[PDB]
Amino acid sequence: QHPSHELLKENGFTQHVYHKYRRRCLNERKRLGIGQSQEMNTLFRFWSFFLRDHFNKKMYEEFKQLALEDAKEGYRYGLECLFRYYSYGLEKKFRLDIFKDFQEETVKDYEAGQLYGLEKFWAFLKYSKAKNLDIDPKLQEYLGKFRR
Repeated sequence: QHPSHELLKENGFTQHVYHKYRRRCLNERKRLGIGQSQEMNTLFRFWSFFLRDHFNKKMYEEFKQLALEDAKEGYRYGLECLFRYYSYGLEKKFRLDIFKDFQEETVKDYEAGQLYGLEKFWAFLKYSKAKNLDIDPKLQEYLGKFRR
């Protein structure tokens, strides 16, 4: 019934439903402020899941853009949703360009004093042939400090 639900259903995504829904969410974030819109939070979660099966560059880029913006103000749900999209999405369908973004956002997250991104990056890499790809050498040191 709520757009998030019917847009995620099988064969239930329509451009028309989605676009009104999106603007409503962005309007509410503008109206109420960063971190204060629960509707915004639902959009982050929608993007997180939907992009796994139905990638769209434009949607993906906004998702990332808004996530980083919110996180800079200390509101992290968006970025958390982003790291789950990277970690879970890449294990399902790997994409080189997205993997490079995952490395980029993980290093920044780590250098900002957080471990959420690094753990998600390790959870994916540990079990993937992606570990044999060219990894940011700084990220590789950060992953070294992950011994148990």
